[PDB]
Amino acid sequence: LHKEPATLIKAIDGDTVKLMYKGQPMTFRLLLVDTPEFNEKYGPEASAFTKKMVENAKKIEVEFDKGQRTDKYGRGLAYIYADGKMENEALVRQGLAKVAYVYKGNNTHEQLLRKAEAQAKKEKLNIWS
Ligand SMILES: Cc1cn([C@H]2C[C@H](OP(=O)(O)O)[C@@H](COP(=O)(O)O)O2)c(=O)[nH]c1=O
Ligand SMILES: [Ca+2]
Repeated sequence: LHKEPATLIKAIDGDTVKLMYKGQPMTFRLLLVDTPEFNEKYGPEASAFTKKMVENAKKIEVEFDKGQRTDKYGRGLAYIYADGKMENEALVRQGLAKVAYVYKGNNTHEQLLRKAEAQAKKEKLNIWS
């Protein structure tokens, strides 16, 4: 997989973000995770977390997996890095997301995320509390 540039357009919620990619605005959905919706429990915390992460970053990158790059809503499907740190993994590690939506052929970082989920769960963090 390879990291590609993008710039923040705007934070949306825990697992979506509006970024500029190849010079075009796109809503991105974070691969392999599910944050609560803003209205659900930990929804606000997930949203705040991703927002702080992207807004504080000097360098945002997107990394597409092997399979489909856009979902049925036209959202880009990627791993998103903030100053080299993977937001998808960070959310799971903090118990602010679950590993979810693992579809064959877009699952490169599946095991990395499940390991983070196991740690979050051990620590009874947030959603696991
Ligand atoms: C993460 C991801 C979501 N989706 C679609 C599946 C779900 O369909 P449905 O909308 O029909 O439930 C939806 C969940 O996204 P959200 O968790 O953002 O709602 O997004 C994909 O198709 N591929 C993916 O990789
Ligand atoms: Ca969600």
